[PDB]
Amino acid sequence: HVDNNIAAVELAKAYRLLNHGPTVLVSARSQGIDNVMAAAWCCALDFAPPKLTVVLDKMTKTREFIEQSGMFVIQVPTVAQLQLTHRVGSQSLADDANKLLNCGVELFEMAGHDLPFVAGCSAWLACKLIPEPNNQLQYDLFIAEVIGAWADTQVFNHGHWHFDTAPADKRSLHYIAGGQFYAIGESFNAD
Amino acid sequence: HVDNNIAAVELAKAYRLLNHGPTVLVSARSQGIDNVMAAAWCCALDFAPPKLTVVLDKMTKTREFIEQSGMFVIQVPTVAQLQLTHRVGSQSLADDANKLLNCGVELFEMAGHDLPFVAGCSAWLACKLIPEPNNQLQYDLFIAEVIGAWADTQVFNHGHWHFDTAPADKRSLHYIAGGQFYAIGESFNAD
Ligand SMILES: Cc1cc2nc3c(=O)[nH]c(=O)nc-3n(C[C@H](O)[C@H](O)[C@H](O)COP(=O)(O)O)c2cc1C
Ligand SMILES: Cc1cc2nc3c(=O)[nH]c(=O)nc-3n(C[C@H](O)[C@H](O)[C@H](O)COP(=O)(O)O)c2cc1C
Repeated sequence: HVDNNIAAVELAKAYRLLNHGPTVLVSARSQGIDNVMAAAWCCALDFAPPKLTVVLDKMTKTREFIEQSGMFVIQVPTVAQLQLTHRVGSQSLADDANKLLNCGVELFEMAGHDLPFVAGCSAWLACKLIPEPNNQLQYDLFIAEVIGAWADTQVFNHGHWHFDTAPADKRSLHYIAGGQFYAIGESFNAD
Repeated sequence: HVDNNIAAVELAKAYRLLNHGPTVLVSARSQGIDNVMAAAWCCALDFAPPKLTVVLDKMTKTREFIEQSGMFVIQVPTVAQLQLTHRVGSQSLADDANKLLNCGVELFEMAGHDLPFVAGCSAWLACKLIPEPNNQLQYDLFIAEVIGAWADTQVFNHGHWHFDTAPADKRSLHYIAGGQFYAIGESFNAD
């Protein structure tokens, strides 16, 4: 089928892209080299202007890139990207310069940012690091302002997710352990 | 049916209780008064010893209790607790001393802690605040060590979730906005 239709997400609603707690892909660029890893420990931090947290282990090449550039992208992978997600979270760029081609990661650029975005995801958030030395050293905890947000309109539009009507393979992934994840499920509305 | 069977969760696996990013209930006690609120912005922070983050707005009575006592419980509500979850997140104890009875919250105590635990949840994590003045003031961001963890063995046992085999109403809730949540869904295993 046709290319996914990407639309901007009003910045004040960007937090909704992560509210259900999906496992994400973290991408970054440093000195012209791109990288992508998996992160379960990424959480919204504020609404307006949007902010988020992400925990990045000291062993990761992606953390190094973020420390050097101060910018990254958080993006929401799909069930179709199950293998990609696990692979980028099981291999380090430090061990193979061809990580991205090995993991099946296709990158693109968007909105004049000097950043890599992962093709096939449901949503993307461009992030500017707010440096916090103590948090980063003591807790591996990084805070960023979300400066731009976009999503595939078949699965997120007008400020809401539509997993129930979108193709099943666009559901978000929610990691537990090993190679095991849960896809997001059924919609419920409180009275 | 029978009472849920509660077992301790090995502390080194406690992070798995939150890995899929559920919306949680935050409970706390101060000067003998208990409170419960809803928090979507709660995320694992470390594995061993376990730690977590939670974002608590300055307007919340629960935040006050946490600041005063330095202790709280993070617990994972179920689809059966859809109304309870939305209600405790839509009403403040500051406005009605009877919040808990209004919201249908049944509390219990566990493992000699001076803490309130919410009956009917799938999992509970006892937390000790690690005070971080700047994070708490600037970002409403609270860090805690997880000192104890337990779960309903029908839905989490031997370090793994079993949503696929447990009753559907024990699935976790993943908030988006308004009264709308998604339940956790189908299990997937990477190759
Ligand atoms: C599903 C999944 C979730 C993960 N979550 C995190 C996380 O939240 N933080 C982190 O530092 N590493 C996490 N990891 C591990 C990194 O993705 C992994 O170490 C990766 O190989 C780092 O790649 P890099 O060194 O090329 O940056 C996760 C891995 C997987 C498979
Ligand atoms: C589903 C849901 C998720 C929520 N997430 C958060 C959160 O992460 N942090 C926060 O401070 N408030 C959050 N809220 C709002 C609080 O739960 C709400 O302000 C509550 O009434 C506070 O109660 P209290 O003042 O009695 O402590 C959420 C509400 C709902 C319904």
